[PDB]
Amino acid sequence: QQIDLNVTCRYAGVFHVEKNGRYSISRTEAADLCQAFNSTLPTMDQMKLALSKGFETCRYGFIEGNVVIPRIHPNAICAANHTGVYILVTSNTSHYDTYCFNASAPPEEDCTSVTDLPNSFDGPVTITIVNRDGTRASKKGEYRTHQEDI
Ligand SMILES: CCN1CCc2c(N)cccc2C1
Repeated sequence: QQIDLNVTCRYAGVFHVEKNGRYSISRTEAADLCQAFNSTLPTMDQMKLALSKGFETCRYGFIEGNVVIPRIHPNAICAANHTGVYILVTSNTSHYDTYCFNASAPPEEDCTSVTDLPNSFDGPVTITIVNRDGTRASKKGEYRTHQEDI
């Protein structure tokens, strides 16, 4: 009963979250997960400002409307040498990572550690926030509000 949530630096309030280091989040769960961080799924605009603040990943994730990978440096194995916000057009499958957006975040680069999931509710799961620099916060809770995701 244990979930790792892997989080990135927030850029203009937009961060990256992987569940258990693999693509295993539905669109419904993307909403619930972000809402546990007191966040909403980003709009394209919020993501485009996130990107200009110096944000990139090598992983597909949900935003408001699409599944995307933000890209600064052209790389062959990430979104296929594309730069800017790369939109996934064709895919058989539903589960990816997610992006979230906290409006309370600093306006640019925020590479401080995330030490809480301030709005998770009561549950039996161990939920471990896992940071890029390795630091951890664990709490017993739940965030999934749709049974089809549990
Ligand atoms: C699998 C690549 N991801 C990269 C993202 C990430 C983060 N953000 C935090 C901890 C581990 C990881 C690993």
